Amino acid sequence: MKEVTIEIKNKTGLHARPAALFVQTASKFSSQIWVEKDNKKVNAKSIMGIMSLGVSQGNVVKLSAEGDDEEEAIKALVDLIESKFGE
Amino acid sequence: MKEVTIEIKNKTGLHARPAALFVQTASKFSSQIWVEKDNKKVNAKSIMGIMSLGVSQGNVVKLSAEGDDEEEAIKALVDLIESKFGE
Repeated sequence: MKEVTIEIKNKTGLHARPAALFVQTASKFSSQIWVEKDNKKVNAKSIMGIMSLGVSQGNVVKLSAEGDDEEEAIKALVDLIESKFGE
Repeated sequence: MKEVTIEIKNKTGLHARPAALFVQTASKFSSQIWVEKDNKKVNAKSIMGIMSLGVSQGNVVKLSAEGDDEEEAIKALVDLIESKFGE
């Protein structure tokens, strides 16, 4: 075994909540969901894609859903987004 | 189908790189890896756990690995951490 206690010194530590509550909400649904930023489409239920979209404060993205609950699911993400996630 | 183009207004947009390059490095290995912050253990290869550890700049965590490459794998995470991920 190999072990180290180390200090996290980068700005946002390991903060990733946004993509967190997002993917959590997006995941609660059966509707397939996508997030498109500048012609880059990614699965809204995948934290990786979200993180890879490099979406920052100020970015406009296209949120799409298609499924038996596509309406309630976008209302969510959108509502979640609109609160600033908290902030 | 339901679609909305919306602006991302929260601070860090959807920025989650840290947990990103971390889990990416941690995932490249066979050694099982853990991240323990204040007696909270989580799989270093799981972005969810990382994000849930609520690790911020300044936090000390315990990094452990156990496997055929446990040595090279901690050197990684540690080296990755030590650069501030970039910053």
